[PDB]
Amino acid sequence: SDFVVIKALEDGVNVIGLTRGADTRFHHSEKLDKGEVLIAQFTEHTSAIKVRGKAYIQTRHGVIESE
Amino acid sequence: SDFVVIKALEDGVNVIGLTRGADTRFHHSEKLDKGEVLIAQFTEHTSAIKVRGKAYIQTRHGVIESEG
Amino acid sequence: NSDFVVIKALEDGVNVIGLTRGADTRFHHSEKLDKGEVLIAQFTEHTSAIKVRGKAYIQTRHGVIESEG
Amino acid sequence: SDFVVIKALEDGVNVIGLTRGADTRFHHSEKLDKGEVLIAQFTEHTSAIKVRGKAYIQTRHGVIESEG
Amino acid sequence: NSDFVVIKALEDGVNVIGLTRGADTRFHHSEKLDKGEVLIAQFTEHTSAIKVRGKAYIQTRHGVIESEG
Amino acid sequence: SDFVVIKALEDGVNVIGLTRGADTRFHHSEKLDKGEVLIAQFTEHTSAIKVRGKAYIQTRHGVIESEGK
Amino acid sequence: SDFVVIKALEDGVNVIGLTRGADTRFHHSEKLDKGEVLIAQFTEHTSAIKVRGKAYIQTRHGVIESEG
Amino acid sequence: SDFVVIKALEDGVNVIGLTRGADTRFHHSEKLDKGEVLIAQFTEHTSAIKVRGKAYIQTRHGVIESEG
Amino acid sequence: SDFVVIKALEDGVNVIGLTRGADTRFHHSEKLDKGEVLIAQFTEHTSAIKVRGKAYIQTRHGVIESEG
Amino acid sequence: SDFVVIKALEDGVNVIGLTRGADTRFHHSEKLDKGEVLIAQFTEHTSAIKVRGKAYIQTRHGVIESEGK
Amino acid sequence: SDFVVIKALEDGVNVIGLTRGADTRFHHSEKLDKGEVLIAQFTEHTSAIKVRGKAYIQTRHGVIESEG
Ligand SMILES: N[C@@H](Cc1c[nH]c2ccccc12)C(=O)O
Ligand SMILES: N[C@@H](Cc1c[nH]c2ccccc12)C(=O)O
Ligand SMILES: N[C@@H](Cc1c[nH]c2ccccc12)C(=O)O
Ligand SMILES: N[C@@H](Cc1c[nH]c2ccccc12)C(=O)O
Ligand SMILES: N[C@@H](Cc1c[nH]c2ccccc12)C(=O)O
Ligand SMILES: N[C@@H](Cc1c[nH]c2ccccc12)C(=O)O
Ligand SMILES: N[C@@H](Cc1c[nH]c2ccccc12)C(=O)O
Ligand SMILES: N[C@@H](Cc1c[nH]c2ccccc12)C(=O)O
Ligand SMILES: N[C@@H](Cc1c[nH]c2ccccc12)C(=O)O
Ligand SMILES: N[C@@H](Cc1c[nH]c2ccccc12)C(=O)O
Ligand SMILES: N[C@@H](Cc1c[nH]c2ccccc12)C(=O)O
Repeated sequence: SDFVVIKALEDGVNVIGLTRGADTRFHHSEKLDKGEVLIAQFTEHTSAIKVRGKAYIQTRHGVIESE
Repeated sequence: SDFVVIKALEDGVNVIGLTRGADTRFHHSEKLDKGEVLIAQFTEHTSAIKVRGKAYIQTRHGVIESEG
Repeated sequence: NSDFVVIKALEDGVNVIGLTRGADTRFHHSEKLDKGEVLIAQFTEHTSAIKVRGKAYIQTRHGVIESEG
Repeated sequence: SDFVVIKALEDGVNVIGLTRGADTRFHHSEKLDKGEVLIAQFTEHTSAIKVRGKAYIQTRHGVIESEG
Repeated sequence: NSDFVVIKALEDGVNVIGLTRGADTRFHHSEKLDKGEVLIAQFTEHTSAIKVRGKAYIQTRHGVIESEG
Repeated sequence: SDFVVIKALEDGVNVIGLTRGADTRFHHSEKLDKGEVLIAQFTEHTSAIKVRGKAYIQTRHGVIESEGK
Repeated sequence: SDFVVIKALEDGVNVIGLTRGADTRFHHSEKLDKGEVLIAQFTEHTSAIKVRGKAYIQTRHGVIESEG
Repeated sequence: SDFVVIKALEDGVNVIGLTRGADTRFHHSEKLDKGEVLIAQFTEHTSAIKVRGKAYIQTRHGVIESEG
Repeated sequence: SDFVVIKALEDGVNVIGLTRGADTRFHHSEKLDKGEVLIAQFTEHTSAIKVRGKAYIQTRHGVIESEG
Repeated sequence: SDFVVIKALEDGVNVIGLTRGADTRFHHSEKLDKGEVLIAQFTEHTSAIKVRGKAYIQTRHGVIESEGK
Repeated sequence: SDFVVIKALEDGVNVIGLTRGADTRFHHSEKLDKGEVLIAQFTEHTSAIKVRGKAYIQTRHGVIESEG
């Protein structure tokens, strides 16, 4: 199953997981401080991922940056 | 399953999931504020995704941009 | 796990039309896009062909093609 | 499962689906007007596709053009 | 999910002949193409070999080849 | 499943299927005259293919030529 | 299943496994000292990994560096 | 499933199929005259193939040439 | 499964397997003397591998070096 | 399943298949003379292959050459 | 399933299988003299392979050389 790499470029970045299934809501928000990296898969419980805050992101489709 | 990356280039962008199945309707709209990124899969419940508003989108077939 | 098509409307009133899978072929849904909206649409248990009408920039795994209104 | 892209270069381009199975005949003809695009899969019901008329065609093996 | 061949007729009366899969081998269908028409034909449960007669431009996963009439 | 493309470069080329299994024998010989093309799979019944006669051959390993008699 | 390579560039780097499932929490934190390498899979129990401290990281998507 | 192409560069090239299983011996020998081509798979009954005589051979790992 | 290559660049390099499962602990420590090479899979019992000591390592993701 | 290509570069080359399982021993030694090519798979019964004698070898990882005593 | 190629560069090189399973111990040591080549899979019984002595090694990750 595929994954996303997120590197926080500032304190307070949120990596938020969205529920798989008929309904869509946030079930977890992981806080990243500056320089921390999270590598996060899609899973049985998480079919969409939202990033809030400034971070460097890598996926299979290349690099993108949130602000 | 494939996924799409959507980065909102202005406030109020909507990423809209359309129902899988014989019926087609919107089941969810995720609102993105400028500079937020959403990485969203195709799923048992979502077989088409629509984006409204200004955004930079990546998929397996490359970059495309939506404009508001 | 199926393939998908990206459609970006280059004018108002673009229609992305889904054709039914199976022995019966007909249109079952027509999605209206206005200028600059994007639809990323899979082939599905219900949709085995997709017709685009109106001016649009389309990406498939075979590359770019453009429809003209 | 594979698909063919068909872009009509004139009115009345006919995309013809041939039946899968021991018998071969057409079971559907989808006409396209100039500039419309049809992205059609091979399926449980369609194992060969014929294009009549002027059309620009993409498949996994590259581009080909039909002449009407 | 089988492979498919692309056949473009370069003259009228090209024949794309499907041969039967299985222990026995015979022609089960000849699809006749006129000049400029394109047939995209899979290998299937019933067709394990395809013969082209007449002048045609052909694409398969191993490249381009041309039949001559 | 893999296939081979055979284009006859003279009359009377044979494309010969050998039986799959513990027994090996020819079960079919498809005659090609000049300019005809056969695109033939490996199958539940054919696990080896012999070409006799002058032909241009494509497989997934590239181009090979058989030389006639 | 995919894996991530982490080389500690300073002492006390923490590679933290997050639980797979409805619940998300840290179930393990592996401490690496300077110059140690950990190569770590996604698994039945671990569906996200977090690195804290200065490290050089390789994944399928290329190289990235965490900072302390 | 993999296959080899064998082109005979002289008369009487011998393509030898070795039996798959705990035992090894040849179960079939197909002779090729000069210029003939055999395209042969690995199968339930053949798990090694030997070529005797001058032949031009292609496999997934490139070209090799047997000499008589 | 994926495997890692580890070449000891000094004596007493440790290639340590961490248990797969809810619990994470060392189950095995393989000591390599200078110049020895260990080629080691991920497996039913081992879902993370830690290298301590100076070594040259190859993974699908490319080269990395652990240092003493 | 993977296979290795072995071309003998002198008489008397041996390609030795080692048994798959907890037990490791030689179950078969195929003797090759100069110029002959063996294309051998890994199998239910053979999980390692040893080559003794001068030979030119191809595998998915590239060319390697065995040298005889 | 993958394999590794080992060419011995001097006499008495040892290619050592380590047991798959909860337990890790040797199980078999194949001695290669100079110039001999062994091509060995990962298997139900072997999940790690050690090379001791001077040898040229190829894996899917490239060339590496052990030193005695
Ligand atoms: N609960 C939704 C979440 C989702 C995934 N991808 C989306 C795309 C758009 C909107 C919502 C979603 C689902 O599993 O289908
Ligand atoms: N409910 C439709 C939604 C859909 C997916 N792709 C489409 C293409 C065109 C029109 C509708 C669609 C389906 O699951 O098949
Ligand atoms: N209902 C038809 C639709 C179709 C798909 N590809 C086509 C090509 C030509 C004509 C019809 C089709 C099918 O599922 O087979
Ligand atoms: N009914 C035929 C259609 C077909 C597919 N490919 C062909 C090639 C030649 C002739 C007919 C065909 C089949 O399913 O096999
Ligand atoms: N009925 C034969 C047709 C065939 C396929 N490939 C061939 C190659 C040679 C001769 C015959 C064939 C089969 O299914 O096997
Ligand atoms: N009956 C043999 C035919 C064959 C395939 N590949 C071969 C290679 C050599 C000799 C015979 C063969 C089989 O199916 O195994
Ligand atoms: N017992 C843990 C080991 C592990 C794998 N990857 C990790 C990443 C971080 C922390 C622990 C791990 C598991 O199988 O999941
Ligand atoms: N327990 C969560 C952990 C997780 C994986 N990826 C995520 C992305 C965002 C938030 C949480 C996660 C899950 O398996 O789904
Ligand atoms: N009967 C043997 C034939 C064989 C395949 N590859 C080999 C390599 C070496 C020696 C014999 C073999 C087997 O199926 O395993
Ligand atoms: N019987 C052993 C053969 C073997 C394969 N790979 C090896 C590597 C080293 C030593 C022995 C082996 C096994 O199947 O596992
Ligand atoms: N018996 C161990 C062998 C092993 C494979 N990879 C390793 C890495 C480190 C330590 C031991 C191992 C296992 O099957 O898991």
